[PDB]
Amino acid sequence: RRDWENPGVTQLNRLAAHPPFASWRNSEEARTDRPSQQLRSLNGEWRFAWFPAPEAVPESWLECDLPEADTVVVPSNWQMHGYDAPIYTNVTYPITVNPPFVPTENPTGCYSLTFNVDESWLQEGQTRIIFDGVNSAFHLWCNGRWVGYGQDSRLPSEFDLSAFLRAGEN
Amino acid sequence: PNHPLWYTLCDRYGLYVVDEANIETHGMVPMNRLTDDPRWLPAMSERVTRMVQRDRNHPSVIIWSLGNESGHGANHDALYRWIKSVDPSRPVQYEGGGADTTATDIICPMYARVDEDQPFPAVPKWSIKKWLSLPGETRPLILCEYAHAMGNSLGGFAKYWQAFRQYPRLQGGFVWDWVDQSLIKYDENGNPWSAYGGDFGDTPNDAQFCM
Amino acid sequence: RRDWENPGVTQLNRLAAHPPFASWRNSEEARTDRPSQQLRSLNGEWRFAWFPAPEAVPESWLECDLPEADTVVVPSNWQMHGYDAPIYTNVTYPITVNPPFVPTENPTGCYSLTFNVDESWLQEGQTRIIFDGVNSAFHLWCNGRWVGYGQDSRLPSEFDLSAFLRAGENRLAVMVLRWSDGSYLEDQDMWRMSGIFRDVSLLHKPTTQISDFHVATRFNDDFSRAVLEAEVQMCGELRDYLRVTVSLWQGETQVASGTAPFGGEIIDERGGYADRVTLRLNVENPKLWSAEIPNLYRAVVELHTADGTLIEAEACDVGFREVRIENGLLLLNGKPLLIRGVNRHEHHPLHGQVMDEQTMVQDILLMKQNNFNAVRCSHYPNHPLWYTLCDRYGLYVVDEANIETHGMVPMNRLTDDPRWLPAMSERVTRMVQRDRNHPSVIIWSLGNESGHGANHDALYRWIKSVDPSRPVQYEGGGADTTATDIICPMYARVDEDQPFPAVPKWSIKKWLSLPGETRPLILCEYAHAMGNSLGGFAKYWQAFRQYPRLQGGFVWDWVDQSLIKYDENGNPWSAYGGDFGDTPNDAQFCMNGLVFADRTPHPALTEAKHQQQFFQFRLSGQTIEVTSEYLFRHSDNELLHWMVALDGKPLASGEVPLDVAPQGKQLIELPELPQPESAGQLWLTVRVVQPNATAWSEAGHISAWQQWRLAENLSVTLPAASHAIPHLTTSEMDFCIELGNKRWQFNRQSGFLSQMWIGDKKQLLTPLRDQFTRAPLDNDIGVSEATRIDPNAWVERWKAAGHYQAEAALLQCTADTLADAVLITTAHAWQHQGKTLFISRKTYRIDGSGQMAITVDVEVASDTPHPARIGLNCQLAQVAERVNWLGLGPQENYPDRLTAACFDRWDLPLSDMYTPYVFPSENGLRCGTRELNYGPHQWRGDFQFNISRYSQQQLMETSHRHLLHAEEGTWLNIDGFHMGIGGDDSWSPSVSAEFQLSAGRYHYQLVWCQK
Ligand SMILES: CC(C)S[C@@H]1O[C@H](CO)[C@H](O)[C@H](O)[C@H]1O
Ligand SMILES: CC(C)S[C@@H]1O[C@H](CO)[C@H](O)[C@H](O)[C@H]1O
Ligand SMILES: CC(C)S[C@@H]1O[C@H](CO)[C@H](O)[C@H](O)[C@H]1O
Ligand SMILES: [Mg+2]
Ligand SMILES: [Mg+2]
Ligand SMILES: [Mg+2]
Ligand SMILES: [Mg+2]
Ligand SMILES: [Mg+2]
Ligand code: NA
Ligand code: NA
Ligand code: NA
Ligand code: NA
Ligand code: NA
Ligand code: NA
Repeated sequence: RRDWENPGVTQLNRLAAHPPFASWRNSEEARTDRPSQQLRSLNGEWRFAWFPAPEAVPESWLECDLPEADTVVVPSNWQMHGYDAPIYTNVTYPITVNPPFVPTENPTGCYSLTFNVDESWLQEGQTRIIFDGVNSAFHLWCNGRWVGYGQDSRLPSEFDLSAFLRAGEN
Repeated sequence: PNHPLWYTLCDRYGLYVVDEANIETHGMVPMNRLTDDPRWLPAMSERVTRMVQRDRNHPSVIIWSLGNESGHGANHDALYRWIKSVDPSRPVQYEGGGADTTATDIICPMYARVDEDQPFPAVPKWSIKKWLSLPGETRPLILCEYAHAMGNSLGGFAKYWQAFRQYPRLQGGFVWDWVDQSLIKYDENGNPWSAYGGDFGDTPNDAQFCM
Repeated sequence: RRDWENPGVTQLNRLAAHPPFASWRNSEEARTDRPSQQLRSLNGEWRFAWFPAPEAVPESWLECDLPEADTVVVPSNWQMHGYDAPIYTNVTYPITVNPPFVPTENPTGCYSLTFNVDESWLQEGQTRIIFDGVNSAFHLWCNGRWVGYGQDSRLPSEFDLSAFLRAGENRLAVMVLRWSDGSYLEDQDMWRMSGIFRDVSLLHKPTTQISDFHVATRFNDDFSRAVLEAEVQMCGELRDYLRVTVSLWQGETQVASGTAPFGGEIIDERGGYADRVTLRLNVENPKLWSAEIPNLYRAVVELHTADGTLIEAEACDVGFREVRIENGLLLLNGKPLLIRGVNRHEHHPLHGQVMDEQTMVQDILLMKQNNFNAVRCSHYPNHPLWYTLCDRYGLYVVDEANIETHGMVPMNRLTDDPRWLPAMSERVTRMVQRDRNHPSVIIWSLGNESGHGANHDALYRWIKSVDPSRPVQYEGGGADTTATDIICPMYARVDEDQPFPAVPKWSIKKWLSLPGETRPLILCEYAHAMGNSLGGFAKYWQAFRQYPRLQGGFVWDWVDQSLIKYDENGNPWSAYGGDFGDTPNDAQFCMNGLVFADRTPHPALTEAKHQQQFFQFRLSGQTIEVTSEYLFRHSDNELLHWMVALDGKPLASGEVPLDVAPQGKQLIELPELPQPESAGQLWLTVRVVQPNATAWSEAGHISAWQQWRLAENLSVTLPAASHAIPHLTTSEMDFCIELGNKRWQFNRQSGFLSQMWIGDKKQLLTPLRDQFTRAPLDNDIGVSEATRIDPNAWVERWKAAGHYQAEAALLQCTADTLADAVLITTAHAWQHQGKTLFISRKTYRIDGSGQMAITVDVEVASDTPHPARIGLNCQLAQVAERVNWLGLGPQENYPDRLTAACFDRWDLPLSDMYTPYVFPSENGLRCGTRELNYGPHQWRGDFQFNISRYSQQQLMETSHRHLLHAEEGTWLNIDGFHMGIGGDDSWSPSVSAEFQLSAGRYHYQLVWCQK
């Protein structure tokens, strides 16, 4: 489908946008704007592997960690880690002007994370994942299953993971 | 749109914010080739609508912007109206296409000078004092960008403020800009230094214009 | 991917929308608009296979034909071929409301075609396929390879096949889905069908081509000068030698021409469009386009080299006209329009929603012949040929986007959702890109019944921005929202307010002057012509003519959406909702037209024609004043005929040519009319005749008429005295009167005339009895159903009050022998559960001349719902061929719908006295009748009447006209008074107070005798 070369597809399975949420289960904690146990940060050390194009990504990556990947901090821009060079151009586009196509050599960043979820979250309620910023487009998989797609590098993209999570590690 | 925490801090510390959609097609020829194309209206609409849905409750945000340097296209007019309809509490502005099009409640030119006219074809940058009184014009004028602080600059900054204070409808502007976009690199000795366009093998590039 | 359950995907690999192309390779062919060898039609016999779901389609189908599949004609709706049933539902969606999902069992239509393609088409250039209409979504394959996907059932979907075709034979595979996320935006009140219902064709364009072009026409203050501006876009390599020449023609005479290289003016900091060029041609004293005079020019757009080598040419008909709203008035070429419109669906009783030129032309001719000058495309872009016909014949068009979400709750749940903006935007933008060059289109509409959401405002502004030459309207959310330039309510009444919460329908007169309101008001829908309807139609036109800002409306609607079915004997009959096992359904609500599905006129059409006349008249003494309502044309093909008759007997006549300038007046002095000796009322009738045939009418066409009562000489002469005296005979059960060869029998137990003999031959099959009810009209029924009853509907009020159950109870019955006659006096009381509903007191006086004078005085309980009628009825034993009467006619007319009818002597076959409404009801009434003749019988007085082979009881119990059976003899219903039929809408009481029978006491008299 090459959803990244079609302005008609800016997302797949993405949840509706909304104001800042924390799903407090205590009115006093909501009033004081204190932390919410229903809102977890996944920031920290993730697994990363750089590729020159989406076609160079090995299918195995969906099921298990790539032994060649490195452990890096997220959030981050991989150019700041040295995987490829940041580009500074003012007006002229950093790529050939030929909408809606992009270079065949499309630097691809494969991120992954193994995490655990609270028991109660698997039996009741809705658990969603939120990416406040991904430059510039991405596909999401959870436990080997495709979840969704999202665009716009400056707004949060949210997806429902309720039907994908499982007991233990994900 | 910025990192969510930014609006929180602006709400609490006190700073008026112009929330701007992630839409810039400066490199197109003409500049509005995509924004006047209905095929691109969907992609553009999400960048505007989803921004409003996310930040409409922040008091610091007092003005919505349809984006930047994408000329003036019909998509802008459609989205200008969408915002006006869903959130009448905030004026909507946009500089593309002449800074005073039908898609902006505020004359918001970039680098328009105080007394000197710049009669560019189709998109002139009139002296700001002159702009306010053009036949039929009644809107306020706030430069979305002015006083380009590149290197040893800001000469003539005082001229703007004198005009701002004298003219009621000249209500200020936003200096360009806050911080140099220089990046750190290290030499053979491990000593850090400030780098700009081209210092990463990136080419073509625009060198020091990022600062 | 299931793209048919994702509003984020309305298409895949589909080409950009554009005006009608033909890619002529010869300028002369482009000018004359003759066929193009570069535009092939793939219409004809295709291969079709039906499946319950896309998952049931065999993968082998993509490669080769399925032997199971059949050979069917395309375009077509597969429901019309019997593969599955068409569903008729009004508001409630035909699928469960759970966007963007649709039923797992999704009827799938597998269309395929094996065709030839000449090498020349593949050697160079671009070859595209065009599907003008596919309901409602589809995937496309060419030679096994997937091409694209498309949604929106009412606009063309195009795909480039250049890389998929081969020289020689090729095969197309089209999987059409009945339901899709697009269905949520296609909830129009009509039959829900599916399939490739519009044309399919192949278009060959050169690599360097004209990809788009827009024509605009601006004028000076008095329209004596104009500038035609044509923007042209090209695709392919830009070259300094390329040129575009736009030439304008009036017949074979070139009036203007402009040539230029590509490269538009600077628009912003990055330059301008190097791939565009705008040509500007001056036109002095242009011939202006209007529905009155559809003057058209021909614009030929030539893409060529500087040296003159033609690459390709496109063209279109150009109509010079300016549409604008100024000071609250909608103006066309500077003049305020009066919209005599009608809503028109694309419907055919045999072919479904497949349109053909023959039917389109038939509709337009009938429309103009009945004084309509405008049509609304309810509620989606029409077949491309429609606009061409309107351009040429002359009809104002409201082009409407294919967007209706009526079934949602609230109605704007989707339209106010930004997630649905993309899908909505394409239905609007692609319509505009396609039809913007048609002069007949004067107003853009954002859709229908989808409430008012932010998406409407965004798209309203998009159109205002891209095409300021046409106003934009939309009725959703109250008819006067920020998304409409015209107050365009549906079914708002003339004087009565309907203060519904949030979306009130104010009286149209009151709406115009609400604080701060300044816009013109044109109803997008009014006068719901469902069944025996259009009562009160004249009230709208009187208001339209009196109020400058009330500029008309569009009647709902043109043609009944009935479908043909066949009985065991193979005989065809008209079917409506539920007749295909389709359920839930909304039965007969699919039939609201002025004409039957086969285009035969309903009686209401003539009332519309009369009220929509373009000439108004006034009489003063011997002077007739004719006022023209034409805005542009002079009455250059009109002759006024006048006739004066005494009770149907012509006494004088003449004709005078009309010579009236637009908006002007003409005085016609009638010659002194010789006072007739005979008694009676003199009537003056005038009619406007078109001596010459036109493109839309035959010579002799009558365009308008009007009647006036002139001098009346009341009869004061006494009838010759008879030398005979009726003889009374009495028995325990009867009162019998004898006179010559005539006998009358009154049953003393029932109190009614049970029989009449002429030469010992019975004249009655059923006794003469009072009748206060009528077989309910669709307007009497409203939305009341057997399960979901509406206590407010007239029929429910009559039922609950016992009007249909009420049985006559004899109170008095006496006979007195007088000097020259016998007098029978009676009194009856109709009661229900102890309540006296009506009381009827009569006297029957039979004299020596054989005449029977009947005097009736009725009392109606003030607290019982006003009765449908107050009269008598009986079943005559005889069945005669003709019905002759002196009164309003010749067509069916009711109290609130009789302005079109004229008083005169009419004579028609009995069958014409019955109106075949698909859903049977009271029908065929004729009002203001002073004399009725049937066989040897004659009735005189001042009454309303209908006469047919069907009893009110049968009509009342029969749901389809084809199930009716002629009863023995003839049923005669003679009314002293009859209730109005209503029609402002058909889902709430709409009969105005002045037409309700609320007087409490009524009086009428009849004289029955033998001719
Ligand atoms: C290249 C200039 C003519 S356009 C100019 O460049 C500047 C660089 O700091 C800024 O980006 C301004 O916003 C932009 O208009
Ligand atoms: C059924 C009414 C409450 S809605 C009413 O139904 C009519 C049926 O012909 C038409 O479709 C009107 O446009 C619609 O508003
Ligand atoms: C009886 C007219 C309304 S028909 C009308 O007359 C016009 C000239 O006045 C033009 O000939 C139009 O084409 C024709 O339709
Ligand atoms: Mg995309
Ligand atoms: Mg879809
Ligand atoms: Mg509807
Ligand atoms: Mg002149
Ligand atoms: Mg009259
Ligand atoms: Na000021
Ligand atoms: Na810069
Ligand atoms: Na009027
Ligand atoms: Na209907
Ligand atoms: Na004439
Ligand atoms: Na009936």
